[PDB]
Amino acid sequence: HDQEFDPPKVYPPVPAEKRKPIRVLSLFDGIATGLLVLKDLGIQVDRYIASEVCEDSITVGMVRHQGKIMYVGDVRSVTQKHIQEWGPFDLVIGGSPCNDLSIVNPARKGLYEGTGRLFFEFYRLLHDARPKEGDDRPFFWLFENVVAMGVSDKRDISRFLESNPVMIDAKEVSAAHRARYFWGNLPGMNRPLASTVNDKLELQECLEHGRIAKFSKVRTDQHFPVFMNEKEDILWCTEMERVFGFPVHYTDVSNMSRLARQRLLGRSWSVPVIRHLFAPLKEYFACV
DNA sequence: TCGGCCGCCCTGGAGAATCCCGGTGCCGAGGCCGCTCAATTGGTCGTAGACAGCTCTAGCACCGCTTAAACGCACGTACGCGC
Ligand SMILES: Nc1ncnc2c1ncn2[C@@H]1O[C@H](CSCC[C@H](N)C(=O)O)[C@@H](O)[C@H]1O
Repeated sequence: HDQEFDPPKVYPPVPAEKRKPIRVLSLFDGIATGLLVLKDLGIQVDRYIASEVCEDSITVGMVRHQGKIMYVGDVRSVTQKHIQEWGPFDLVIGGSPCNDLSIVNPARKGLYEGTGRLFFEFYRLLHDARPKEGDDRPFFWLFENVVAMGVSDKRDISRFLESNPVMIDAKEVSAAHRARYFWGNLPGMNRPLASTVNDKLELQECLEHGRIAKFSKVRTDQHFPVFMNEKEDILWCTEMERVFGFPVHYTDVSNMSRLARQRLLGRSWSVPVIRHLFAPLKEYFACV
């Protein structure tokens, strides 16, 4: 599909003597997957600012990052003054809530409802955190969304962000079936999925003991995908974290139920997919 | 992908009812006394029934035919039973 045409801006590599840690703005953070991947790659983080509403996700971040995260409330409360007073950013990330962007809803409300239009909030903060002309600072940005969108919606998003959406499927690097569009200007945006041997490709490596995988991988019949003691059992939450690439026992931070952990892990990013995406940032920024 | 209502399980605390415990009155049961009439004793007959014997009726026992009816098997559908 060639509807628009624009070259991706490739920044020159900075040497090690002018190497600086990253300043990261994370708009729709949720479960703090971005800072988790950044800490796993061994990258020094000078400032991480997450604008999260949901208190369970804020609790996930406060437990798993120990007060490193600077919290904002709603993204509508962020102005241009808040962007220009919190220093210039080096990495902007986010994925808008796809309640009305997904075409799996028969009665979907579209891009221009209060769940979808938050994307434009992103664009506004994309417009504020972007450096002006004449500044050769390497500025990188990343937007995530689902594959189940309309043609006009994806076309308008691609025109607004001015980048080619690469499609990445979790089955090439992890044990999940979800294809996601990624807008951004990272180097090697469409390079193939370098599967890490430490990543759990099959489903059975993500299971616990005493459980047999019925399928080869899981999706995002009135049965259950795991047999347990010759009985079909629901897929566990820690096993869901191992499928989604998270560390073991990650989203157990408060007194939330099983349904809350499902709602948090469903909306979260895939750790291996991000690790692939954030990989070339290591040569552009600080290392630890 | 979303949270707005909606039935389930558990548990907690009001809440009416009931059990338990004394406190006081009350009236009917236990006990004592006269007496009176029926229980008892002694004695006498009369006959109802215990007992021996004889009889003779039918009740049990056995066998042989004879079919009348019970037992078993398949089957199907109509009512029992659950929802
Ligand atoms: N107006 C808003 N501003 C900021 N966050 C919001 C928001 N509305 C919803 N959110 C939260 O932000 C998250 C966006 S949903 C997708 C999250 C993202 N893909 C991830 O990496 O986890 C949701 O968990 C939602 O609870």
